[PDB]
Amino acid sequence: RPLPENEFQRQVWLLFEYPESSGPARIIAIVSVMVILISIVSFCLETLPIFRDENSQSTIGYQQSTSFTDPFFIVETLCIIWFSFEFLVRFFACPSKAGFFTNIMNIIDIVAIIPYFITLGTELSLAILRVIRLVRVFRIFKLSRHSKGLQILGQTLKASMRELGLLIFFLFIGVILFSSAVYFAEADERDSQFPSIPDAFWWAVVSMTTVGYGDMVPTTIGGKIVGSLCAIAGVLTIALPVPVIVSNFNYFYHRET
Amino acid sequence: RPLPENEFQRQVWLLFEYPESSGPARIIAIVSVMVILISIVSFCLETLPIFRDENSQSTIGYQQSTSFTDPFFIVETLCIIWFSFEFLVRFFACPSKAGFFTNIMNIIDIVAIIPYFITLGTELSLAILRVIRLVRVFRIFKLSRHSKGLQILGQTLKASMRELGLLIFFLFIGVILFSSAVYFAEADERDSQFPSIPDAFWWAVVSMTTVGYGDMVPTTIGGKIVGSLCAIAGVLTIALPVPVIVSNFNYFYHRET
Amino acid sequence: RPLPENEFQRQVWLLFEYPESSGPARIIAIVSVMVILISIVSFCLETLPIFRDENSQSTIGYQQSTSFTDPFFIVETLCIIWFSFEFLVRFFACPSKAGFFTNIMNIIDIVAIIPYFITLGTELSLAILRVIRLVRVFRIFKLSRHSKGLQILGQTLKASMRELGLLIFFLFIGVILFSSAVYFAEADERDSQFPSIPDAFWWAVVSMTTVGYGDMVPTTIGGKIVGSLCAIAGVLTIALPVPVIVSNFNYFYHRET
Amino acid sequence: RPLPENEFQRQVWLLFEYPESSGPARIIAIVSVMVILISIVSFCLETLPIFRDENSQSTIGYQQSTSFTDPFFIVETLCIIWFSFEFLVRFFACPSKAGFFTNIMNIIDIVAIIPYFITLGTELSLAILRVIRLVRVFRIFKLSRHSKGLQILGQTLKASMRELGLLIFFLFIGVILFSSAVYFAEADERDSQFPSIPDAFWWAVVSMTTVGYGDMVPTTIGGKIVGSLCAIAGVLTIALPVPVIVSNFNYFYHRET
Repeated sequence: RPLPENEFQRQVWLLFEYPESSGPARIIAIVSVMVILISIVSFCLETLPIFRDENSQSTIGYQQSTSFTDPFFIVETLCIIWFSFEFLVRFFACPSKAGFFTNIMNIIDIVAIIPYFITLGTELSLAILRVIRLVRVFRIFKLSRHSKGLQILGQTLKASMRELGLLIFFLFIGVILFSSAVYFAEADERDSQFPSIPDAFWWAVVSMTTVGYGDMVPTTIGGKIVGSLCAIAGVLTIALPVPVIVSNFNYFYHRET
Repeated sequence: RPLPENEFQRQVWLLFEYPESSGPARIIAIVSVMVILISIVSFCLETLPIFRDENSQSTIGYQQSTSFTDPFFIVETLCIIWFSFEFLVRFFACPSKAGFFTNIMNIIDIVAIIPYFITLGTELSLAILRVIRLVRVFRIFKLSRHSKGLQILGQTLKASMRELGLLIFFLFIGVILFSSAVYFAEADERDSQFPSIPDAFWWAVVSMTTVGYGDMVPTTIGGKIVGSLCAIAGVLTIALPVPVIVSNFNYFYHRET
Repeated sequence: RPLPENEFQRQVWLLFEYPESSGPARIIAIVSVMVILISIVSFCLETLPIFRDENSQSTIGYQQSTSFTDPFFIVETLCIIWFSFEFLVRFFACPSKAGFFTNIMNIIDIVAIIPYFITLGTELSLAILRVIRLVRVFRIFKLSRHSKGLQILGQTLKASMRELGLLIFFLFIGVILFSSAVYFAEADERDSQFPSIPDAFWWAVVSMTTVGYGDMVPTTIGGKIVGSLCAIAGVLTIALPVPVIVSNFNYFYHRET
Repeated sequence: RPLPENEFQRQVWLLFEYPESSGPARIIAIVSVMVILISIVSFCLETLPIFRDENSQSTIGYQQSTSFTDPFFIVETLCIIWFSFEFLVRFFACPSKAGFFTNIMNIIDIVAIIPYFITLGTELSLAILRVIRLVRVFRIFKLSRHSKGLQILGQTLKASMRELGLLIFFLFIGVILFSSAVYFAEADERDSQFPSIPDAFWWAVVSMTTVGYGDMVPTTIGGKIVGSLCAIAGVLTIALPVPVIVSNFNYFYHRET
């Protein structure tokens, strides 16, 4: 039960525990939010056809160079430097080092920083590279550190795991059912847009969610009846656990007041 | 209502009354769930153009043979064998089989095994083959034996028969009304995409459910006004009994907790 | 209310007003419902290209002949005869002829029976004919006499006129606003799909109701931003009075039970 | 606050502020509403190719001529004259000019009239003219002075700024997430319809709102999985703060009685 005796990490953590307490903490929070937003904007803009063409050493999406002529690389490195500085500052100033991984927002940053170390280690299947370049985008969720609403969203999704699982399960059941029905209904037609049941999965999903795309549509009377049933059942299926998820969100949203 | 008096039938009833009794029961349940999922995956994959096209012969979709060279047929036979074994095991314990079929879950399995007897009978008057090949898909509903959420869905649909019937009735009324209106609105146009009122039923259902496909759309001012009314009335009609169905689902969902 | 006191009209009123009173009344009600359904089916099937082509073919809308070889004409005449018989039978039991225009259910029947007989009478200044040809479809609402659910729908719409009018007003405001915005956003484009604001009304309606057709879509950045705002505002606008209308429907639906 | 004490401005204020006070006030209110509707109709009709071509008449929005012989320009000037007369009449009824920071009606009016003053100044370099022609559309919101329902809408939007901001934030997060996912999923295809992430923003918005256009759709298995997730998450995200906004609307709707 003895005190830590460091007298500096605890002081910094107490100072940065209430960002509204002092001006410098609010300035730092604003700088962090602006840097996150700048990183998001740069990430989105890097994929434009004007810049992407004029950028393994090619499948990784970036080429390391000392000169760093690409402005997008410079901005990415600057944002990575700021993120690393913030992570180290919070890691060296947390009084509860053993329970440092209790905050989810820290796990998000550690997950975002793992791929760089993994790449460095493995440098000395193929879907891993695609999924890792995909997982790069999730520095968006680092906005949950400053946004209270996104924290309420996270708590709602954590407390509504069973209901969301039921939603996914009901959608899956209905999708297979109606895809099978519409594939067999329009099976004896050469103009049919449903070559197979897995292909009809896409139509079943875009009809059950009532999105409606028109890329694949029924053409037979039986196919159209199955499509009508698919739309009705999709409404009836989505509407069941959404109220429970909404009640959870309302609870975690009004819990503050 | 005399008791069996055998002194062992009560023991079997007690043993089969508590599925959670032992670990081997959990293992058997897991094996059954995996077998159902494997059967669903195999059934969905059987229809891919890679296997079906590159193997009467088209009306049935499968050829029964003693050799059983097709891997999909092998998996189908294995799953059918497991289902038959489970059904026989659960049926060999019922003294009064006459009232045994009060549960819908056993009717689902007897329906899933109907295709075997139908094929046997027809091996030794056209809709029967297509309907049997389609009813082959309802082995999904045998997942309701293991899933509590799908049981709550079944209870909700049982207790919401009147409200679902009202939904269907209101949808039918609005569909005919607006299909007639949009057919007569765009009747004096040779470029119209509504050849007849039954052909406009498809547009009415995909607009009233607010799915929206674009394959058939109005082109005249009157047709567009009718389409606007169709969308508004479809929202207003779907939204009426969905809250009652949702209340029923919430009741049967919080009853278990 | 009070009984007629005539001692003979009351018997016929109880016979033709309460189907549950006696078996013959139930049979008559079933016959009436089936006749309405047959009339609806015949009306829908008459417009099919197989039959409509092979029927003053525009001013009257039907060919009168003594032989009446057309099955659709025979069915229409039989249904009209039955409707006229029912209307006369029920009108012979109404003492208050002056207050006959008070019940909306009888006004619906008289309006649905006006077209054919009034056209025949005037056969032996132009919009009236179109109005009559449109109103011929409205015998569907004669099912509200036998269906309690459609009566609850009618009561809900009658008691929710203000909120439904607010819904229409909000949709009109949003439609004009977003159609103007999307027309001016993509005004300086030759490939633009919005020639004018009234032409963009259709897109605004199908986006606000979140139906989504794709026949007319934005192509500019400003047009796409306006479309995003249109979809969001459409959800936010439809969702406001629908709960009130649903509360009214639930009240009038649980009032009977 | 305190009355002007002039004994004349009060009479005009009561005439032009309380339509229910007297018959002439109701007549004036009806005339104003009809004038706003006529102006809206004329503004919408001005953009039709029938009139706009047969009148730059598009960049400035008006035809400058000494004769001013066009009757439609006369109608527009008459509507502007009536609006100016109403504005002057109500401006002559404000006693305390120093208390400008207390009434929100004066702030709204001054903010709305500043662009009119800029237009007057510039009457006697490209985006300004387009934005002024677009801001001309906001006479639609002048109907809020007479409509109570649109006042309730305004109060609901003013009291639900936090929930609407959360809705926009969640939509933005999901849009960027799923646009990135669908761009990277369908990146290794020559026929891909997602050249870049900002281009996939439109698809993410029209899928998450469940509108569904079909102009740009996924074609790969990964793209289709991402689209399914996009639709589900869009429903789950839109449905969260809409109940709070609806509760606010219901509160401000029933607060009147």
